Amino acid sequence: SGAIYVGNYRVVNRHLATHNDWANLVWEDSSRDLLVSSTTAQGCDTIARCDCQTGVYYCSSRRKHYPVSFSKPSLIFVEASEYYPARYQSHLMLAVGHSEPGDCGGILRCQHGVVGIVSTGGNGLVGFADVRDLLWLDEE
Ligand SMILES: COc1ccccc1[C@@H](O)CN1C[C@@H](C(N)=O)CC1=O
Ligand SMILES: [Zn+2]
Repeated sequence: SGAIYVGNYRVVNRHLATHNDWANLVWEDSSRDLLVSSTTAQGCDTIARCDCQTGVYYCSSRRKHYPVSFSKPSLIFVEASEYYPARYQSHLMLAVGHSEPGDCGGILRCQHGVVGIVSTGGNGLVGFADVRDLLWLDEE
């Protein structure tokens, strides 16, 4: 589990969204595994606006932050899980690292701010849903 809290927005994995998220929906995209809902309180996270390929992510199944090298956002084939069939997921970045299903939501960050959230995993790989192209998270 986990979310990004920027401005009056809450960014979560679409497959982990709650009823309150769906009832206060701003935007959702199944192909990216992302959903954004509105919040009453202002958040403290800042979004990175860069092309970094190195950063640090939080792994809840280890209680640890790991430094990682990650690929550029791309269209990657992801195996079937309990939330999606086997399919292509867009705007996804891969790294070598530990991930279990419940690690979804952990933040990946670089020197500029938040880069994305854990979205996929298995066999020593971890995939992150990028949010750096979502410029509207910084306003309105
Ligand atoms: C953190 O991901 C894992 C870690 C270890 C093993 C398996 C997984 C993934 O199958 C977990 N996922 C990925 C999500 C997606 N975006 O397709 C849906 C889902 O249930
Ligand atoms: Zn950066």
